[PDB]
Amino acid sequence: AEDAPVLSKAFVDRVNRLNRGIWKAKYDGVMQNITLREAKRLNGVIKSILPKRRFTEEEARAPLPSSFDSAEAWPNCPTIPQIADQSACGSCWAVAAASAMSDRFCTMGGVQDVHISAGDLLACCSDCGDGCNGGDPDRAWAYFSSTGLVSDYCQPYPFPHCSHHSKSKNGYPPCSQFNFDTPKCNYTCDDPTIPVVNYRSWTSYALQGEDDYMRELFFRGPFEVAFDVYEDFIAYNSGVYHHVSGQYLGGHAVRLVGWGTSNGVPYWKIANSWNTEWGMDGYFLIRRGSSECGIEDGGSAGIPLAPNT
Ligand SMILES: *[C@@H]1O[C@H](CO)[C@@H](O[C@@H]2O[C@H](CO)[C@@H](O[C@@H]3O[C@H](CO)[C@@H](O)[C@H](O)[C@@H]3O)[C@H](O)[C@H]2NC(C)=O)[C@H](O)[C@H]1NC(C)=O
Ligand SMILES: *[C@@H]1O[C@H](CO)[C@@H](O[C@@H]2O[C@H](CO)[C@@H](O)[C@H](O)[C@H]2NC(C)=O)[C@H](O)[C@H]1NC(C)=O
Repeated sequence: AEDAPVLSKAFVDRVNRLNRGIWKAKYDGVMQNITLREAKRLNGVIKSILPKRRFTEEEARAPLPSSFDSAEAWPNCPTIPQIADQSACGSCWAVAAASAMSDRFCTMGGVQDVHISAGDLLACCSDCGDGCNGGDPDRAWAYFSSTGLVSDYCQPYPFPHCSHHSKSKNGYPPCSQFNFDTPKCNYTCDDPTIPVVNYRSWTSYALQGEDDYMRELFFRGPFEVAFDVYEDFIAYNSGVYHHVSGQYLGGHAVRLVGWGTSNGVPYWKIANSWNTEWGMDGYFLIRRGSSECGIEDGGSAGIPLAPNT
C-alpha cells in the first residue's frame, strides 16, 4: 500500500519489550529503509488438493530427536545449506519449492547437486498463480509431478541478487531500484545448445501439525511451508521468533530444514528466500508447537523421480 517505511525506532523498541528478549529485533538492520509496499511484494503466497501424508507404521513409531538439522542428516548434499534469494518478487512460493525439490533429489532422488529452476516454475505454471504477484505451493508441487521442471543450469533464475541496503555487505544492487514481472515461459535452455532435461516427481502430498513436520522432515528432508508475515518479522535478527506487534503483510513461503530448542523454547530452523544478509545468515527461527503465524497449518512436499533406468 503506502510508501511509508515499515520499521520505526519506536516500533522496534515496543516489539523488543513485548518479546521478553526471546528474540532480537533490530531497527537499523538490513531492512530499516524498506517500504511498506516493497514488503508485501515479498509475500508471494496467494490461495487441500494434495493428499495428506500417511506415515507407515515404521515411520510413525520412530523416536525423533530433540534437535535435528537436515544439513547434518545428509552431509553429502550441498543444496541444503545454500540460501536462496527471490530478489524483488513474490517468488517465495516458487523459490521455496525448487529449493526443497533440489534438496530432495538428493535425500530421495539419487542426484546430488541439482538446482531446480524456480524461474521455469514461476513462468510456466499458470494455475499456480500470477507468477511474481502471488502463488500457491500445493500446485507448485503438483506441476512437479504433473509437468516436471528443468535445472537451474538449463534455465537460470532471471533476477539478480538484490540488497535492501544502500551499501551491501556483499555488494549486491539495491532492491528499491527493481520491479520485476513474471518472466517469459521458455521451452529450451536459455542457452539453446544446452540440452533440456526434465525432472518430475512421481507423487506430491500435504502436511499438517507439529508432528507431521518433524516426522516428514526427518525421513525425506526439507519441504515447503508458509506463514503470516507481520511487520515485526521484518526486523528479525536472531533468537526464536514469535509474533508480538505489527500489521499483516501476507502469507510468505519458506523452506523447513530443522528443529531444536533454545532455553526451553522449541523452534523450527527455516531457510529464507532473502539473501544471506537477512536474519541468521538467511536463516531464522520461529516457534515450534504454537503454530506461530499458522506455520504448521499447511506443508507441501513430493518424491523426485530418479532419471533413466
Ligand atoms: C526466457 O527467456 C527469455 C530470454 O531473453 C528471458 O527474458 C529476458 O529476461 C532477461 C533477464 O531477466 C531480461 O533482461 C533485462 O533486459 C532489459 C532490457 O529490455 C534490461 O532493462 C534489464 O537490465 C535486463 O538485462 C529481458 O528483458 C527478458 N527478455 C524478454 C524478451 O522477455 C526470460 O527471463 C526467460 N524466462 C525464464 C523463465 O527463464
Ligand atoms: C538507510 O538510509 C540511511 C539514510 O537515509 C543511510 O545512512 C547513510 O548512509 C550513507 C551511505 O549510504 C552514509 O554516507 C551516511 O553516513 C548515512 N546518513 C544518514 C543520514 O543516516 C543508510 O545507508 C540506509 N540504511 C541501510 C541499512 O541501508
